[PDB]
Amino acid sequence: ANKVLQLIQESGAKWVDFRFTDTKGKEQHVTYPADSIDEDTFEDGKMFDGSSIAGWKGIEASDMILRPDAETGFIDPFFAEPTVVVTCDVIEPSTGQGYERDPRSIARRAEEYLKSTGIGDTAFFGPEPEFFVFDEVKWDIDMSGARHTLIAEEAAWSTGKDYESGNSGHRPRVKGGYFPVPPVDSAQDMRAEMCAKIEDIMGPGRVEVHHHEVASCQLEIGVSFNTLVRKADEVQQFKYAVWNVAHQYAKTATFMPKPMVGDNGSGMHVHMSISKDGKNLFAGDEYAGLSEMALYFIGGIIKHARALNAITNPSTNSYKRLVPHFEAPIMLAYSARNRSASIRIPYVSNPKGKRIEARFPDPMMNPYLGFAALLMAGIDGIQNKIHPGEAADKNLYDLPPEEEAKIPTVAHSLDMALEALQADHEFLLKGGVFTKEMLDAYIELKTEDVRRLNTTTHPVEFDMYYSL
Amino acid sequence: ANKVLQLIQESGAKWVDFRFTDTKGKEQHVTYPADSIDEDTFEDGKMFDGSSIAGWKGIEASDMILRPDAETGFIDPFFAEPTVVVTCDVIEPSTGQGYERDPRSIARRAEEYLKSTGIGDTAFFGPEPEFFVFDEVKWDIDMSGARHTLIAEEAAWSTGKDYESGNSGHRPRVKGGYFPVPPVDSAQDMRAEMCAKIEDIMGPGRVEVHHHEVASCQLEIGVSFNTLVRKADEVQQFKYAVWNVAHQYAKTATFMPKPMVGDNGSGMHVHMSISKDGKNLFAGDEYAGLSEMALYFIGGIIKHARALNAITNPSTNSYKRLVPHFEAPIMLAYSARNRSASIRIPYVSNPKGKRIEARFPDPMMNPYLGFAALLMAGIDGIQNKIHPGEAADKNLYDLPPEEEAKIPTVAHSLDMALEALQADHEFLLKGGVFTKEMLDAYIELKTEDVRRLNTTTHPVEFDMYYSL
Amino acid sequence: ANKVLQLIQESGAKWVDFRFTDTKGKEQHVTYPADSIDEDTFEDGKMFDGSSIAGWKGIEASDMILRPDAETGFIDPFFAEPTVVVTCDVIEPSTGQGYERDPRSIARRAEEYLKSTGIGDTAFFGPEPEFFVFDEVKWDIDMSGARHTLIAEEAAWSTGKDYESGNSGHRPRVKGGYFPVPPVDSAQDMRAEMCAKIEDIMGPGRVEVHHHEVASCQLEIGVSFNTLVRKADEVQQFKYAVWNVAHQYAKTATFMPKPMVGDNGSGMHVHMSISKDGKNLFAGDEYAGLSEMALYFIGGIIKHARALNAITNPSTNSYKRLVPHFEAPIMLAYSARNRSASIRIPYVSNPKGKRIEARFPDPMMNPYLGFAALLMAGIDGIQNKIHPGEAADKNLYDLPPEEEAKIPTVAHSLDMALEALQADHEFLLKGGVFTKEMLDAYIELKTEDVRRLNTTTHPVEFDMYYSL
Ligand SMILES: [Mg+2]
Ligand SMILES: [Mg+2]
Ligand SMILES: [Mg+2]
Ligand SMILES: [Mg+2]
Repeated sequence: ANKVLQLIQESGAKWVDFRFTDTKGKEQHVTYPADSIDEDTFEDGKMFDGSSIAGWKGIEASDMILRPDAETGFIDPFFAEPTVVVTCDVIEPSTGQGYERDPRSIARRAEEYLKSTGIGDTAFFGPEPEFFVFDEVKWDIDMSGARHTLIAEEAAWSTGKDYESGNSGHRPRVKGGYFPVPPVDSAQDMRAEMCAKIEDIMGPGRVEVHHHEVASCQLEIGVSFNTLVRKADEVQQFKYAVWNVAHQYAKTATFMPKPMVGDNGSGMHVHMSISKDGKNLFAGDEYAGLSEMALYFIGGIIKHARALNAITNPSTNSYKRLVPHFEAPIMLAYSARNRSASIRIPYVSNPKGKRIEARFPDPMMNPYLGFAALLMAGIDGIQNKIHPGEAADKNLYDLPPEEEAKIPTVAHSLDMALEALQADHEFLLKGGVFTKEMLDAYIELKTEDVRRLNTTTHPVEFDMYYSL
Repeated sequence: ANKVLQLIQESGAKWVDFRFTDTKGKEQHVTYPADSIDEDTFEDGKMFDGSSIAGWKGIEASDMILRPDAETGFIDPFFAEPTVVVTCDVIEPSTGQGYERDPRSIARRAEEYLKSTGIGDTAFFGPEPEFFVFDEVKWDIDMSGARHTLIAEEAAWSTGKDYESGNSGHRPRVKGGYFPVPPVDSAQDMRAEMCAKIEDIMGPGRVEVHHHEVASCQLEIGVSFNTLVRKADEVQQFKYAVWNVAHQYAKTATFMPKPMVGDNGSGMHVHMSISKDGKNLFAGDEYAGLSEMALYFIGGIIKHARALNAITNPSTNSYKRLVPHFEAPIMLAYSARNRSASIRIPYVSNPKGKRIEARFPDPMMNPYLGFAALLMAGIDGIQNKIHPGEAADKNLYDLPPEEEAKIPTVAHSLDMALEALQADHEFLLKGGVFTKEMLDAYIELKTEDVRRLNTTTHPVEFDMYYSL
Repeated sequence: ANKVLQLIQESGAKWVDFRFTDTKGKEQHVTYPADSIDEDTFEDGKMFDGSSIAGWKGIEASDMILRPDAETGFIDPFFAEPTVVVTCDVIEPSTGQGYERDPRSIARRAEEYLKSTGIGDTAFFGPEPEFFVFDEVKWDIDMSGARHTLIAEEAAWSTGKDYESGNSGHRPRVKGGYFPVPPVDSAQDMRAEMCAKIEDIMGPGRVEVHHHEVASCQLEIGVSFNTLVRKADEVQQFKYAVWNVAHQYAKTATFMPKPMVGDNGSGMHVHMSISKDGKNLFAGDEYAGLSEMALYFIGGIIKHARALNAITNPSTNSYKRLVPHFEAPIMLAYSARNRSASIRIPYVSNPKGKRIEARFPDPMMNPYLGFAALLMAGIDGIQNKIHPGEAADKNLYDLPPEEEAKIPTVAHSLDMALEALQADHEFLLKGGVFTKEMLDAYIELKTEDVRRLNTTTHPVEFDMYYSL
């Protein structure tokens, strides 16, 4: 590979880390010496067993090392070691979505199923994943019970706790960590290092902004928008960076939504634009400078949202975030200037950008699978000229004139989201981007997560039911 | 020795560590000054007493310092010190096996026997030994009772445990921990160091891959295939490297199978090939690119498997791995695409280097004895044109269509495996590779292991029987 | 029931504790009001569910309350509560062994089959169950490992231990503690109370002797022989008494064999006699006052012993006691004055008390199932005139003629015993005493015990295999 192989030469690296992504959206890695890696290897690939997506088949799939980009020197590890975050998973014959389905290939499929539709040359995604960093996190589940504890200095409740260096008393109050200065912020240099590591990985520029999110211990770093299968890869790399930098500060990072109860959850707003021969088609004048194309994109999403939630909100925990609150994207509507609207139109102040922002996804979403599903739903909108309705700007979450009551909402539970997907999977199967078998599997696999939650008695049930 | 003696000169080493292997397969060492090491030493050798090898009278035996491939530089000890990882153990009257039997000699024989039978000039072995690394391990047995505890940060059950740097929460789930990214992985750097040490010992290349195995705390490093004897020497060196690198990380490594219950045990798959005049004899068109030769090799293994188990699975603990879980390759048959198959045929993109994999051996095998046993049984197959029967491509396990009931299995216990060996030792005695006296000794010595287990009450015998 | 119902009247008891035994030989109980209990109850019985074994379509089975030999006025509980130590379990269709098979019924069956063959009117059992009493006992099995710890002041390894009232220094040495006087022997007083409670339960006399057994903390109380079924009921009652009296000393009792390794295990010798017209059939002038009948009884037992072991030694732990040692009745032969002999002929002085003693059974034996199986095997001997061979009181294992290898031994493992039973169940099936279905179930149930042991890594495996 021009990128990879040359990088190997320049780095004098002895080790090459093949990284791919599982159905649940967890990056995985296997490490090879540089000696085995040739240009032909990008074609031929390196083969391996299937133990996460598949089973029974005794599957001996191949890791077709993908080449352009994602050729990043492993910033954290000691020995010079580039990564190939680009490892599409191919069956032995039919060079295709390996195991049940390789997300990256599903996303590649969707890449083609946009030019093929002749709607657009490229699609651009700009996710805003939120994370929490804690000092330490502990949990256990037995017959004895279930228990989980968050530990952090910056935690709102840490006033009154004893510390080695002493307690500064300077910490964010609940919900009140929106940008206060460093005495209380107690991050900054960490975020900076995170940013520096990102730049090592993806490239120069790319990192837009770093700020403290509302909840105690909650941070946001902004990464530039990119095409799918690029941005998707970069999401995984972002996660990696923040995890490891935190670890170097003896702290732990989690992209889970609502880890903390009674403060803000972590959400992954997804900015979206479509381009054709380098013109953003979302530009127009229909709503606040939106093309009918964009309006159709919207509203396809609204139609298929509940089903989309399985993919965009694929964790039981996601629905802890999706509760009746303001700044909670629960209500399926669109408005540039309304919170609680599931969709927002960010003020581009210039027709060039014209993104649309979907606030309902959380970082638990498999980037590949998630971005793809949004597109499929989006284009179903355009194809079937699905009207997004009229933009509700006036009321976030307030009185019911029957209307807001009548307004559709996002899914209440993963259970429900999976039932939704069962009903409405057609748009995905378009272009053969999503095979039914994959969807079947996915749903069953995710159901085990649901099973866990539903089976395991919750501490709160003691509170409600113990003495009845 | 051109290698050794020259290395001594080049290293400016003051000491040479002579290493051999005991019956039980544990490398042993004695250290002599380099001044004592001349060319004549290689012929004459150095004298020493008899322990473990069951010497017992006629005690003074000799260490024929051999020449290993780049006789390891210290790679761990203080002074610069070469080790001659190879030191064939030679009897006072004559030259060959000492006391009951030197494994290395047994392996030297059988190298010859292949050529003697004229079926091939060279035999190729490529083991995949799995190991665990724990932070710490404790056990004790008294009259009071019998107790063992595994301690590790990366252990899946360590969520909720207290640590100095504080609990990261980032650790493998049970059976998960197949290739997650480093926050969870933890052992990247350590595996890398292990690899580096291996290369110090066995020189460049030689290291195929490093990944995290399924079980929490379980790691795999891939080492290149080699001839019998050489590969056996390299197995010992691999074990040594991983042990010591772990020790430098203040951790402990064990090659025992199933130390941890209810997650994967550690197994040593053995890739095997026969070559004659530098051509892969296993390549053909009989089954999935297999020569009749290979098919016959397979048959013999299958026939003698239970007896083979005494050598390939020579620990009571081995049989904790070899269980009805369809994961455990207990069923004696062959297929490229079947997990339950004791023997698997790996997909080779090119017919050169066609091999067969025996998944049933575990790292407790004394590689010398055992590479040997595989060959002897293999060639008995070829010699008697033993047909392996049909390949079980269809089904690993179903609602028992009888069939699976009728399917042959490996052995249930070391006890049984030793009984098996007693009955079926003939193939081994061919070539005089294995003396009866050696087998008789082996059996008795390993019986003491069985005695221990069967004599000592086990904690579970309290679970089941205490209140009865 | 004359006795039960009257007892209820006399006691002014408000409660009746209906007790039966499971396949595994553990007393079970349900407690019902005395108002619920009429004469009709003894005919009709009370219904209950089956989760114990033989999960059916549904297990509506009936507890035929069975007026015992002295239904116990009870002794431990506060409110006066008679127990009907007997409750045969009866199937709704018909009235026989419910579920797989009620042991008590199976035992009654064997009582009848004796008379059916006309060999004898009555069969007599006198078991000598040995137990340990410890101050406290702990164990746990996790992924972390396996542990178990025995704790007692009297334990021989407590010589150096710290005590509240201060260490006396006066305790049994290992194996010593065969009848030292009370300063060392902690159990006078406790054994006495145990005896007193037994008399409460089984009425006056009945208790023959109380002494300290060899091993530290090991005690023996002697209870008079009785008929099959009666004695099996009394076994259960004896266990109950000693358990609960110990609990009143804040201590714990276990009838498990070999709880403590490297001192004596706990064994249940079964003295056996047959009568017809109130005349001892065993008395004669064959050998040490034995009738040919008795000699034939012996033969059958010896013939079927390995299969008998499934019943007489039904715990994996049993084989910790049945280990090649002196004082360990592993050898299948008979003598008056020779140990090592599985069967012994006790010195009666006056015949009519002529018995045979089988020393190989342990207290894990289901008394009902055990007594039964011994009879069936015994009478198969008589029926087929199976010759016991020569009495081996010549010499112990002191002289191995190498024919000692050929000398038959009891089973080495529960696993083996179950394989034995599979092969040799015919004697049991005679008279329809034992259903095939019951035996088939039994075998499978006990296999789970074997599975446990074989699956769970033992502390000692760490000792042997960890650092290899
Ligand atoms: Mg934000
Ligand atoms: Mg935002
Ligand atoms: Mg006794
Ligand atoms: Mg006795």
